[PDB]
Formats: sequence, structure tokens, C-alpha cells
Amino acid sequence: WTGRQKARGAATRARQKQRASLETMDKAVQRFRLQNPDLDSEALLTLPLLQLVQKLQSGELSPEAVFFTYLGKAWEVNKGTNCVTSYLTDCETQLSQAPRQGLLYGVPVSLKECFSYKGHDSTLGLSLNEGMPSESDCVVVQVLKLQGAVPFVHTNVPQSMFSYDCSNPLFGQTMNPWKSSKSPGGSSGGEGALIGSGGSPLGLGTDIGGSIRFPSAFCGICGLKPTGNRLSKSGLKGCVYGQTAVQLSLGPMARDVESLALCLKALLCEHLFTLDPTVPPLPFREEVYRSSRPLRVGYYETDNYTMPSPAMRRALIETKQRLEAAGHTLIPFLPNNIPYALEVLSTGGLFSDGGRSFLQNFKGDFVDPCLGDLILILRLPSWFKRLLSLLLKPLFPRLAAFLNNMRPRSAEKLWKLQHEIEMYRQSVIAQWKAMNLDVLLTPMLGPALDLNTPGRATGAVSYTMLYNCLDFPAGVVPVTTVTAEDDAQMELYKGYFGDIWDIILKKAMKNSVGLPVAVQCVALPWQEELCLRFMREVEQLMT
Amino acid sequence: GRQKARGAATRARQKQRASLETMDKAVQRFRLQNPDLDSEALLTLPLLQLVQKLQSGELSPEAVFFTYLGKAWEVNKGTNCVTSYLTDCETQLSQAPRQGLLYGVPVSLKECFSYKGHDSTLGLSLNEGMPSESDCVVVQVLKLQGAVPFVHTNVPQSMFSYDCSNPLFGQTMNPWKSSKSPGGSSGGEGALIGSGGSPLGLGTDIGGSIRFPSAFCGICGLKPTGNRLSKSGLKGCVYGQTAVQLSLGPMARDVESLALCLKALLCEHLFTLDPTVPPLPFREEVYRSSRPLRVGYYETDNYTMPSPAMRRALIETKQRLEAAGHTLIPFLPNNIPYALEVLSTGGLFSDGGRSFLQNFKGDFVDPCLGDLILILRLPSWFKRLLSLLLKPLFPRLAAFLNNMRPRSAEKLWKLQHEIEMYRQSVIAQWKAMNLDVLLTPMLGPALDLNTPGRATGAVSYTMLYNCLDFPAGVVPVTTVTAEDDAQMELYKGYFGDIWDIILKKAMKNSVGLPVAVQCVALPWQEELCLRFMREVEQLMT
Ligand SMILES: *C(=O)N1CCC(Cc2cccc(Oc3ccc(C(F)(F)F)cn3)c2)CC1
Ligand SMILES: *C(=O)N1CCC(Cc2cccc(Oc3ccc(C(F)(F)F)cn3)c2)CC1
Ligand SMILES: [Cl-]
Ligand code: NA
Ligand code: NA
Ligand code: NA
Repeated sequence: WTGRQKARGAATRARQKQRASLETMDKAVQRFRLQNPDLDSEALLTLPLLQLVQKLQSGELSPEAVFFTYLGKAWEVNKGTNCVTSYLTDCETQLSQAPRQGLLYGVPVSLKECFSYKGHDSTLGLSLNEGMPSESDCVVVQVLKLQGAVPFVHTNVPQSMFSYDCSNPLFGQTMNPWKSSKSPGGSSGGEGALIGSGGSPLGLGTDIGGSIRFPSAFCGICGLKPTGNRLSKSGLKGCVYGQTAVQLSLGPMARDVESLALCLKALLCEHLFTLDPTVPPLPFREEVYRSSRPLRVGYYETDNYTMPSPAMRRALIETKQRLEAAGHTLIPFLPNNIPYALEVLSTGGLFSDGGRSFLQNFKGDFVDPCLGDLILILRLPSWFKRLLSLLLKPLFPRLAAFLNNMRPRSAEKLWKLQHEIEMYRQSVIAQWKAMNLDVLLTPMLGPALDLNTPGRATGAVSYTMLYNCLDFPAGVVPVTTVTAEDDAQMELYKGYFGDIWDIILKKAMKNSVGLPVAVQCVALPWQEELCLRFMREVEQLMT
Repeated sequence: GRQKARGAATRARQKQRASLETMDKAVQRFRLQNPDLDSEALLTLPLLQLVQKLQSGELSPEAVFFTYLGKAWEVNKGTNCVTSYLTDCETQLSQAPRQGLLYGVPVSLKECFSYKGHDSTLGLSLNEGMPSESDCVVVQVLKLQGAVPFVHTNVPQSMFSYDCSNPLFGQTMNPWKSSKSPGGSSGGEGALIGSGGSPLGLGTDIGGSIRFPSAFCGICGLKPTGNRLSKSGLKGCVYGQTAVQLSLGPMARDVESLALCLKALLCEHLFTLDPTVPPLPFREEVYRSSRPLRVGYYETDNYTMPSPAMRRALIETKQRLEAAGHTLIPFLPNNIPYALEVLSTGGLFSDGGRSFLQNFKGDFVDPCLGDLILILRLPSWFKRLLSLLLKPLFPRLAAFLNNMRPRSAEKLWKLQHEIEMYRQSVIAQWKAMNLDVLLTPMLGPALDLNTPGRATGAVSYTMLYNCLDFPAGVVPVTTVTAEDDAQMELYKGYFGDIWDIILKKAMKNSVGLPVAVQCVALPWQEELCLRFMREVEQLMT
């Protein structure tokens, strides 16, 4: 498996598809703009989604108008960002079908590429998934459609969706719309760049280690990673199936938190619960989302794993003080044994099989630089990860731990690990209740890392991963931008470890003046309405 | 060395003896102060009327409690279903929140439901002298909901037989016939509730362990969707096996009681105490619906040949449902063999049984387990070899052996994904045929008293829905007539291997014993399921 002819073929074919898609969308927007030269696009594109939806519903704006305008903006912003991989087949026929009663009637929505769509590849940037169009829409696509929405594009993801950058050898590299040298985050990076530049009012990403939250934060939009099984993962393309220790979660990304709520409200209905009975039929509880009661807000300023950027620290402290000023009680709170949850529970849950199932997707394929040495490392034999870990342990403990916990195990040892994760979850919940929290405020990784560094700043996944591991709903909302003061203070940054993960992060978070910085909001499992209520408060008080 | 096991067996027996003495003394002290109390009238009150009268004040908690305690102690003489009397349930009696939906209701608990200060031995020696530090979550909510958990009921050793004997507390018997099994692993509950000793109990079910005892002892029980209720604080012997979900649920004399129990358990108390449970309240309107149902049905799973009594019970409830204006659709989940032999066995024994076998180190192995322990203990290469030797001759046994071997995490992921897809397969099937609900045979009548551990194939009617993680309930609908029992002679199974041979024999001499039918709905559809169970109940009772 060292021949690349197939991979090269797939790369050419994918590029011609994306070039063709982009042409197609160009022709359509020109045809439209000719017929509608008086349309005020800028007014329409800057409409918050709630107001867009109401005008759609009132009939004040036709779907054609909002669609081809957004399509227009998507094509335009894509020139600078390369976030659109495909234009979704007969979304224009869907445009004129969109159920008029649908809660998202006439709303264009962007999809991360793994959200399978009839007649389209979900390549994941992998060559073996090229030329394999899905035979039907995934469940959440079906409901979006049923609920009046118009999925219109597939947005780029990093190869295999297992980097928090966003390049792949098929469609290339997606860029942060705020600064071309920066990453848009990932794996939902296409979404981040698109929505964060005004090209889509609402998109859907996925998140198993922070992949909704990284791009949302890096690109200065909001996003929510619900409880794993709050929404249906049916029809989603991934590259490892049956790993249940760390739940893959999917969720909404959007310009305001109201949009996230609307999207959940829309998705959580009889259509979804019918199409996928394995999802618990938990309707969106608006009264909880709309509550304006005080909150007991747990907070931490650092997780003692990934030292926060000065920007993050300030962002956290500032939203803390504003929340306090708004009459909420802020309690110092840090989930126990984060190192354990990250180094053994998370890494071991994600790589229970040494990474072998994951590695299968790369046979014959190029490995994108933004994955870093991940593939090289997973490919190392079990005994050598062991040996290396023990040699590294006295010197570089985080790396030792990482190597040591990504080895193959028996089903017997997997059961043991899942049980530790199960109890770990219950340990943090006890902590939570003992402290009587409603909700939890935390740092979000930020600002945007430089453009090939996420795959080498491996430790920085800590702020988000922890809640994948706990399967707590966690969302992210921008609250500030990097001041020069914050940027200069990066020179005084030396992480908690001084290993190359810290060194690469240190470098990667420099030259970031003006970029958005976010804060993370966490609630207990099944409490996405509560979580959004908190996010809405944060958003309000910082915006 | 078995001296520890013998010690534990002595100590447990002392504790059970002492518990029983304690309960006797209390009932006597009560009866003296209440000689005029009509016990019989009280004991035969259905649970809904019991609760009303508790709530109205017409019956005091003391009255219903000590009466039921009395009946429990009495029926336990003939059945050996009570393991322990629960610490200051009497102090709990006088605390019971007056508002609680189960105010003053005595509740029996399978021994694995942890209770402060009590062993949850599971019949295992290593779990003796290990009192739980606190009540498990569903116990906490029962209590918060006004209920009064009063006893721990026996389970088979390790809870992995559908009989009910263990070397600590011995063997529990079917209250209808002492030579028959009460079912298991929730066999204590079956015996106790099925003889009148408890109005409402809780069991668990990973392979049919709520539904076996319920059906064998002629009561009703529900195994909801795995994560509909909190498993927090439950004692088991394998942790972190997530392929086949452990489910817990209610057992009781009528289906209304199962609904009341869910309604009571599914509330802010539970969702707070265990946020990992989806906060899905009990939807009454769905339970109470009296609209027609499209009812999928099958008479046989082509795996375990039904007893004549099962077939009759199934066909009769079918015809009654049709007469009641429900449409009955022939429907059999695809690839049951697959689901049982590879998915279920592999999910339950992903590790070759090694985690599970850890619990027996040093301990006696109860006969009602059969050769399970001996078999799991076989090396992986030999399970393989024996499998391909047996394959041409006894294919079920081959399949069983072949699928209970250790695997990599890698292969576990694969299996898990095959379970996910199989689940989706049966759901699409179900939806294709537009079913509201599914009617199924349930194993019955009760097997002879050491045969469940050797009739391993008969787990098929229940196991299937543990694998699918569908809510599945069982309701008693008839009793074995002399006709049924005689036709048992002409019974040969679908295979004629020793599992059919043992089952044929085990199900003989069963005249008058209750036979049940199984009601299944889609995931999270407990209240629909119950709605169907109520219909069945209604039309056969
Ligand atoms: C989106 O959800 N994702 C998933 C997470 C990847 C980033 C990533 C790559 C490789 C391994 C892991 O898991 C991991 C990394 C570090 C640690 C540490 F904290 F160091 F212990 C634990 N687990 C994540 C981006 C795309
Ligand atoms: C209560 O829930 N339980 C769990 C199940 C046991 C019975 C039992 C013992 C040993 C193995 C299995 O699993 C099994 C057996 C047979 C088959 C077959 F049908 F043959 F494919 C599949 N799985 C169950 C009782 C108490
Ligand atoms: Cl769930
Ligand atoms: Na460390
Ligand atoms: Na380690
Ligand atoms: Na077979």
C-alpha cells in the first residue's frame, strides 16, 4: 500500500466535482441577480436567523430570495476560505418543495461533509470514500428537509475528521475567514468558515473531541455539542463504527445562540423520533431555554492541563464578572482527575483498538499534514508504544501517557475502561450536585491556531474532550477578541509541561490580534435547553 | 479452598434467619394490637385501590405494611424467596412522604438493588459482608415517592440463570408447584409477588430475567428500554459491557401496577439523582389510549419450539385482540438465529466470560447454573475446536461455543456496530409493516427446578428484545390444561439437541401453571407497550 495513483485520481475527480459545483452555484446566482437586481442582499444576509425565518414565514421574503442570496454569499466567501466541497443536488427542487409549515421554512443550511446526502459522496477527505455517493439522506437531513429547510452545501472537513484543523488531500485546506494564516478549527471547519463569514445562517457539525466547538470558537460563531444520543447519528459517515466509549455527538453551528435553539427545537420532533426510534423522544423544552432565573455557575479559569492563552483567561474572567454582576452565583469548580479522564479514559476510548480500524481508511491514501504525526504514531506497534512510553515517562509525561493509552486491548479490558468512564461520569455528577451547580463556565481553546498546528498541539484538546468523555452537553459562544495586550502576553506563555505540545501551541496562538475568543458552557446530560439558556445569558452579557 | 464460601453461606443464612425472626416478631406485635384488621380483604386489594386507600387515609401505612410483611413471611416458608428484611424500613414507614405516588406501598427488591447497610450478595461469596454504602438511585426515588422497600428477594448465583438457587440462601421455589422453578434471575420477586407477599417489586433483565419469573409465577412484568430507568447503584458481576443493555423494571400482580410504578419512578427525583437517564416522563395519554393497534404477531421463533400451552396462549390472545378490533399482522424479526447466536452471545461474552468468571474464584458453583461455568472456563482454542467438531451435528451448541470467546476491542467495535445495524434492520421491518406493537410467545410453563441452566436455547423469546433493546413485557393469559400437558409428549424441538431434550422434559407435569404472552413495542415506547399489555390483560382476564 505505497501506490498513490488511486488517491491522485480521487483528488482530481473531487476537485472537478467541487469546481463544477462552484460553477453551478455561480450560474444560478447570476441568473437570479439578473431577475432580482433591486433585492437588498446586504440587509437580507445580516438578518439574524430568527427574523429571517419569521419573514420567510410571513411571506415578506420568498425562499428563492434568501436562498440564492445566501448561495451568492457562500460562493463569494468560499473564494477566500475553500470551505465548500459540494453543492447539494436538487436543493433547488427542494427549495420549491420545502413544507410551508416547517419551523425552518426556506432556511438554507450548510452540512459538514459527513452528513450523508442522496447522490453525494461523504469523502471525509479520504480517497476510499470518493465515488461512493450515499444512497439516501441521513436522518437529520431528512428532518431538516421535512421541517422546511434547504440543505444546500457540503462543507470541508480535515482528512478523516480527526484533526481540529481543516485540510484534506481531496479538496485541500480550508482557511479562517478572519485571517488566512489561521485554522478555521475542525473537524467542522468548513462550517465554521462558512457561517463565520456570513455564507450560511445555520449549519450542522459533529463533535467527538471538540469538533463543533473548535471551529465555532476559532471562527467566532456559536455551536452546541448536545448529549451524544439527543440527536440521531443515523446515516452519518465516519471512519470508525462501533466505538461507544466516547460518544460522537452532532449539533448546530450558527451566528447567534437563538439559532442553535431554533435548530434543536426544529430537529427534536415526531419526524426525528419516528425516523430513528433509538433516540429518546425528548422534545425541546423552551420554558427551560427561555428561563431568566439566576444560575449557580461553576467556573474554572484553567484545567491545569492546557494553560490558557491570556485571551482565554480574560474571556473567562470577564464573562464570570458580568455573570456575577447579572446576579448569578459563580462557584469555583473543577472536575476531578481531568488528567485521568483525558490521558486514559478519552485516549483509550477513542483508540481502544490501537487505532487499527481508523488506520484502515488511510491504506493507499495520502496523509494530510494537518493530521501531524498521528497516523505515523498509531501505526507504531503495541510493544513499541509501550517501550517509548516508559522511556518518555520521566521526561515528557503527557506524551508517555498518550502513547501508552492508544494500544490495542482485549474486549475484557475495553469493558473495564467503559466501566471506569461510566463511574467517572457519575463522579463528576456527584461533585456537581454536591456543589449544587445549575451549569458550568469554562475556557474554550482560542484564539485560532496557525494553519498546520492543531495536529501537533495535541494537549489543547483538553478543554473540549473532557466533556465528550463525560458526554455532557457543551456549547461555545464568542465573548471577546484578542487585544494586542493579550497577544503580547503570549510571549510569557510557557505551558504547564513545556513539552512540544505546549511549545507548538505557544507558537500557534501568536499573531492573533482581532480574532474571536470564546468561552465554553456546560450542563448535565440531557440538559441542552438549560445549556442554551446559559449560552444565551453569556451571549447577551458579552454582546 | 471453599472455607470462605462456607463461612459466607453460614453468615448469610444467619442473617436471613434473623431477618425472618425479626419480621415474625413485628407481625405478631402488630396482629396483637390489630386483631380486628381484615387482612384477606387488604392483601387482595389491587395495588391501585391499595394506594387510593393509603392516600385517602382509610388504610394506615402500618396496617398495609405489617399485613404484607405477615403474608411475605408466610409465603416465604413455602418458597424461600426472601433473603433479607430491609434495615429501618419501619422508620421509613413513618417517614414516607405523604404526597408520594406510592405512599405507604411496601415494595420488594431483587437483591442487586443496593440498600444502605445491606449486602447485595448475588449469591456470590465475595459479595458477602460487603454492605452497600447507600441506597441505589431507584430505591431512593421509591422512598422519596412514599414507597417502603421492605425485603431483598433471592436471585440465582450471579443472576445468570433463569432458575433461582444460590449456595448462600439456597433455592427459591415456584409458589404454584414446589418442583418447578420460579424463573429468574428475578425469581425471588416472582415467587413473592406471585403468592401475594408483595404488591410491587423491581427486577432486572439482561436476557429475560424480569419476564421469565413473571411468566413462570403468573404475574406481569416489564423490561423497559435499557436506559429508561437508572441502573445507578445496581450490583452486578460484569461492569462496562454495553452491547447488551441491562434493563431494570417493575413486576406486579396487574399491569396497572407496572404503569403506576413507571409513572412514579419517571420524575424529577430520578432525573436529578441520575442525569444520565433521559428525562422522559411517563406519558399517561399513550398508556390510557383505547385506539386500535396494528399488532405484529408470531406463534414461534423457529428457534425454541413453543409448548402447546404457549402456542395456545399466543393464538388465543391473537383471536381475542382481533375480536376487539385490532389488526393482527404476521411478523417475525429477521435473522433471529444471528441475533441470538452471534449478537447476543457475543455481546454478553465479548471477553470469553473471563470478567464474569472472576466472581466464582473460590466459590461453589450452584447446580442451577448448569455447565455454564465449566464451559466459559474452557480455553478459547478449545471452544473453537469443539465448535467445529459439533457444527455438523449440533449447530446451536457449536454456535454458542464459537461466539463466547475472547475478542479484541477491535472485534468488539465491529460486533457493537452489527448490533446497531441489526436494531435498525428490525426497526425498518417493523415500520415497513406499520406495526404499533408486537405480540410474541413467552417461555412457559415454568420449567422443572434445575433445568433452566441446561435449557439454554429457550432464552430465545426474551433475549431477542434485550439484543434489540426494545421494551418488552409479559402478561399471564391462561393456564396449562391437561390437553396442553399431554401434547407435550409429541413435542420435539426444532433441533433435537440436548437443549430441546431438556426443555421438553422440564416443561412436563405443568398442569394448572400460568402461561404468558409477550408484548413488545419500539424503543422508549414503554407507555405504548403497557397500553398493549393492559389490552391483553383485559381481554384474557
Ligand atoms: C473532533 O471532534 N475531533 C476529534 C478530536 C480531534 C483531535 C484529536 C486527535 C488525536 C487524538 C485525540 O484524542 C486525544 C488527544 C489528546 C488527549 C490528551 F489530552 F492529551 F490526553 C486525549 N485524547 C484528539 C479533532 C477532531
Ligand atoms: C436475566 O436477564 N438473565 C440473563 C440470561 C440468563 C440465561 C443465559 C445464560 C447463559 C448465556 C445466555 O446467553 C445466551 C444463551 C443462549 C443463546 C442462544 F439462544 F442459544 F443463542 C444466546 N444467548 C443466557 C438468565 C438470567
Ligand atoms: Cl440514551
Ligand atoms: Na501527566
Ligand atoms: Na499512562
Ligand atoms: Na444455527
